[PDB]
Amino acid sequence: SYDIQAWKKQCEELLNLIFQCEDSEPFRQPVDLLEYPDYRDIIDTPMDFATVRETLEAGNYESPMELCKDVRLIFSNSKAYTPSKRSRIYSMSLRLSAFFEEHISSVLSDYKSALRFHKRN
Ligand SMILES: O=C(Nc1ccon1)N1CCN(C(=O)c2ccco2)CC1
Repeated sequence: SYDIQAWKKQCEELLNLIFQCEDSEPFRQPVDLLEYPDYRDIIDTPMDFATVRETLEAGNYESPMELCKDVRLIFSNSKAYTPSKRSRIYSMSLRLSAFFEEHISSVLSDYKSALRFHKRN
């Protein structure tokens, strides 16, 4: 497909699948500072899947690369806030990251291919 717009619905569907994963539940809404009072000492830019979905639905992503950067920030924040690489919530992040990367690969490839076809002449 050379459809330059198709990534948006493909990302909406992938976010729906991520919301059906039990592994996403800790990453759905902005982190709880009352539970994790040091969190914002450690993490410069909070990110969560509800923020990503709202940004997409507002029309405030230009490309699936930008959405991918925010989703990867959810996972780097978990890797950097975790007190242990054997932690429950951290291990949930690693499985969910593998699922996300498996699905986003085609979305990025198709978008970049569509843009190259648009600029072919
Ligand atoms: O508090 C939340 N999430 C909430 C709170 C209300 O809704 N979602 N956390 C998820 C993100 N997070 C981690 O990545 C992590 C790694 C090791 C321990 O925690 C900190 C805890």
